[PDB]
Amino acid sequence: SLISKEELIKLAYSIRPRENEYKTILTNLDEYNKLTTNNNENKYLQLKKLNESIDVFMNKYKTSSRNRALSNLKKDILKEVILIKNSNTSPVEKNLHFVWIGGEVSDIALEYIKQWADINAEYNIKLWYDSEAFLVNTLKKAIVESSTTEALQLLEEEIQNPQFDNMKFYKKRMEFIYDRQKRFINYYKSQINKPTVPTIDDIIKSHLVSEYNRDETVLESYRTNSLRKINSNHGIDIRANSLFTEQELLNIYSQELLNRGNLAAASDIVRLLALKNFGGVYLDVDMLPGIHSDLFKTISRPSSIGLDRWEMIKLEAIMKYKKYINNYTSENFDKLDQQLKDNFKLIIESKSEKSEIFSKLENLNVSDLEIKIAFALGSVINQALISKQGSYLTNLVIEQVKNRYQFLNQHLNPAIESDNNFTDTTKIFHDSLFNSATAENSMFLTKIAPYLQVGFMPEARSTISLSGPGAYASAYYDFINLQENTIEKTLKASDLIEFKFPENNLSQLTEQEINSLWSFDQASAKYQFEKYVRDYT
Ligand SMILES: O=c1ccn([C@@H]2O[C@H](COP(=O)(O)OP(=O)(O)O[C@H]3O[C@H](CO)[C@@H](O)[C@H](O)[C@H]3O)[C@@H](O)[C@H]2O)c(=O)[nH]1
Ligand SMILES: [Mn+2]
Repeated sequence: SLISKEELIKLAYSIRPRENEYKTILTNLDEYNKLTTNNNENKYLQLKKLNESIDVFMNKYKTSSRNRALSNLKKDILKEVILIKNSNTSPVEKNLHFVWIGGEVSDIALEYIKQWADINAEYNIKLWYDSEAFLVNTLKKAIVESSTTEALQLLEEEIQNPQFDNMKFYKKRMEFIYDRQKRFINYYKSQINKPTVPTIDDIIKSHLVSEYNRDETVLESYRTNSLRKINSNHGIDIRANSLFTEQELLNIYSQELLNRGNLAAASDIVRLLALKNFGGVYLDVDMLPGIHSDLFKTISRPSSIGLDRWEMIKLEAIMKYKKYINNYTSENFDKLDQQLKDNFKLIIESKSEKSEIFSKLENLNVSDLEIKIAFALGSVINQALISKQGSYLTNLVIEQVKNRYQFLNQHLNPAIESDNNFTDTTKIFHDSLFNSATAENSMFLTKIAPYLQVGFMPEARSTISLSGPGAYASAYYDFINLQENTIEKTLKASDLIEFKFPENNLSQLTEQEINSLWSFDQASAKYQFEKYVRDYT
């Protein structure tokens, strides 16, 4: 709790008379202490009011002696926020949310999911999907593959000189990709409002048949067998469950699903809506349950193996002997000297039930204010989440997302509208975007400039700052500091220990997690490039 009005009166004592702004603080603080309620959101907002009233005074009477004491109070308030969110704690809705959008859900994913299912039978599995978009991944593959061979022919006579920037290939292919997306988006807009009310898949199908020389019956078979498959595996349609409660959110989701073909970004939107509406736990399909914390204590990590690769080896080991996921890599565990391998073999083979190899989630006690998130490399990462339905913070995150898109699209829309090619569209976008740059937004603006390239070029990672981690991180900042609409600052892993997804509940560092599906690094760029050229032989 906070100090009493009376107490504040002693500590901030000044020979001078009470400023009206001080009197207001005094009143907000007293009002807060006497706040007779158990509603967390209510208590938080009153904290917020109090904190704002303090900032006003302080930012007006910069010379006031009261400021020492009032700064102490702003410190106390930060702590109070944590006190509030760490009370009225109860277990999350027992749902496991997964998202697979845009094609057939893979058997591998189904295997990862199965491990969650086994350990946590008391939880409800929801495998979210879009019933109208099973053909999106095909479209993306057809577009990217065509553009690849276009760019290769174009550069056929330069690609193998040593000094050949693989990047010249990527800039050029992106011109072709962008054109092909405008081509598809345009056809789409010519169809979507017909009286025949066609679906996304209907439009994609037509397009592919006529413009990529694909067979319709095969497309249809793939479609129905993707829908068949997902329904048989916990599948639930986002279109049939009022996840999108307003056009704005459907629009954002759609620009990712259709215009960019960024399935991960579309997934970023869905998971927030699903937690908002149903509460529970979100998990990317490449996460696995946490390993029992004490299972492996007896075996000591060699000094030559780093922390992360040790966690990896543990996982490869459990899989070597239990084979819960065929045929899980063992590339790291086979490098172990013998004596070590046998220490793993002994321990793992002794355990009898999957029950006692991985930890059960059990009750995850959270407050209606918070959302918990996993960490990675010093930043939050949204591959794993916990939130009660309708939580304050989850709303903050959703709001951050809408605010970011709004800014993005205000500058992006006209640029696209121009039908310019990629390069010129980018300049129109950038000139606009950067003309509105301030110290406060400059970083954000820098991080979204290469938006159009996300998914097709190396190190285009705008997603982070629209719908991914960045949005969460600023939402935390908002929450923790009783701020609103924060764009400049992001809380990092060292800031968020109170909001961490419990370390013993999650195995990040899975074999599937080792590679991304909306992005790729410069070294796999130099790699995919070669694969491309090698093949083009
Ligand atoms: O064809 C696809 C590809 C991706 N996804 C979704 O995207 C998620 C994550 O994709 P992943 O291959 O694991 O990419 P990452 O590089 O690991 O993605 C990171 O960055 C993304 C963008 O912010 C976030 O959505 C992820 O949670 C975060 O782990 C998946 O679990 C799916 O739900 C699909 O639904 N269909
Ligand atoms: Mn992943």
